[PDB]
Amino acid sequence: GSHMCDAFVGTWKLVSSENFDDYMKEVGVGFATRKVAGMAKPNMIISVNGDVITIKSESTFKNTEISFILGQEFDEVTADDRKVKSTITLDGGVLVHVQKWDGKSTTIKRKREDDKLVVECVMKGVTSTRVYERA
Ligand SMILES: CCc1nc(C(C)(C)C)c(-c2nnn[nH]2)c(-c2ccccc2)c1-c1ccccc1
Repeated sequence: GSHMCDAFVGTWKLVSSENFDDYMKEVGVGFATRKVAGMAKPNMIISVNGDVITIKSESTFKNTEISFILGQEFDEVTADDRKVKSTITLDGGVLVHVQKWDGKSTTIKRKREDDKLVVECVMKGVTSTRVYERA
């Protein structure tokens, strides 16, 4: 086993969000997509198979999935339709996901806190915090 498995693997459901509309504005998401996506209560399904980590997002708005190896950059087409270059690392027990596109950057951190998975999303000075619980 591993730290990664013990901490993050499982099925997680959104239970609270703060500042996500403002984070989405900063990223460039348009009005209609922000309103519909902001209603969603996604599940985040995290699994590990050898070196490969998969993070699946399921919702009423969009379903997507990424698979990756830590430290190894990959192309991601995000659900808000950005074509980004992503790298995900494990730094001090936190999964740190950086997305680069059009000379911009955003960082998404996933951390365990108590029985929750806390996701912090930062674009310029805007931070959104999304809290997920085990399904
Ligand atoms: C900005 C892009 C974005 N980023 C996230 C984070 C990784 C950063 C948190 C998520 C999200 N994924 N799981 N939970 N939340 C979603 C989202 C996923 C499904 C439903 C609603 C929101 C969106 C997003 C996707 C499509 C349109 C607009 C936003």
